[PDB]
Amino acid sequence: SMIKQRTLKNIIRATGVGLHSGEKVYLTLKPAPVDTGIVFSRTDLDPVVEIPARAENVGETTMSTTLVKGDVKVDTVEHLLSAMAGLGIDNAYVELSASEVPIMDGSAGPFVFLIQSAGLQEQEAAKKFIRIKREVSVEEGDKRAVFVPFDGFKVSFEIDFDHPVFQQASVDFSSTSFVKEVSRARTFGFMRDIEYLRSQNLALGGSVENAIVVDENRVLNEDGLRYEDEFVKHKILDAIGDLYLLGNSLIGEFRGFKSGHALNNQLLRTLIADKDAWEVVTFEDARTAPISYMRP
Ligand SMILES: Cc1ccc(C#Cc2ccc(C(=O)NC[C@H]3C[C@@H](NC(=O)[C@@H]4C[C@H](F)CN4)CN3C(=O)C(C)C)cc2)cc1
Ligand SMILES: [Zn+2]
Repeated sequence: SMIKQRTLKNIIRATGVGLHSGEKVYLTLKPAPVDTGIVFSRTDLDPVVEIPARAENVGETTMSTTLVKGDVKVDTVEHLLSAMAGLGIDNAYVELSASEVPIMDGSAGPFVFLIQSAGLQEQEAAKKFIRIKREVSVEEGDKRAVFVPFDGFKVSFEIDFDHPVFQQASVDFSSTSFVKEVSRARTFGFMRDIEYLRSQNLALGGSVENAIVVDENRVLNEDGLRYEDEFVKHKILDAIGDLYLLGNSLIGEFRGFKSGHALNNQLLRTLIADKDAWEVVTFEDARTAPISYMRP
């Protein structure tokens, strides 16, 4: 009845564009051995450069989560890391032909469909969990990010934009479906920012195909929103991706108050350093565990 590690049953290939780069990228997810973790490969480079998707390799947090090793980056990892967190994937190689993970439709939805179509493989090794034992809070200005002990996994988030088109949601993932209620929540941008962002080489691949485009009053996307609270649900999607840089699924609660990649990563570093606040645990019997995973 032991909760076991999971990899992919089959290879997944996808094609898309970097939100930021506007570059066409070829993506391949490969099964990986027990205790590998999630490892990105820049296969376009000779030799190939691999970066474990871990907090210590986070270099940039400016309008995406960026893994860095010397002069080499992988931009915008948080949506795919979100899908792999959501579906309980411990071990995978992520091959990219370019520096940015493809944006797809702007959500984790295409990533979860492609993975679940390929299926997952249970492996003969206990799944390791990070359990929160003490409260860990970081703040900078009016922003705030907290880990709280919780016998399960749950994410609360609040944003506070002053904009007509608005901002609080809480999700317990032993009670709520990641696939149905979170994975389809798209990234969003404001018309005002897109002009400025175009300048400082950003949003080069952005469109209504991969983002909720907002002017001063309205969503411009013809078909509108997938959820009434899509904006704050996408912040939760991002936080789940960032949390996974821990390298093991969490047993605790996350609370974001206007937090983002920068302050999320501040929290990860503080938590990792305060070893009184967390422990690695396994579950030899799934039936008594606080969390549970869909059939593989
Ligand atoms: C013709 C055309 C149409 C559309 C576009 C575009 C675009 C676009 C521009 C900027 C952004 C953008 O960074 N939004 C950030 C938003 C959403 C959310 N972050 C994420 O989703 C992260 C970062 C990446 F988005 C992926 N995970 C939080 N967030 C903000 O706080 C901004 C308001 C500053 C997102 C999309 C360009 C041209
Ligand atoms: Zn996002």
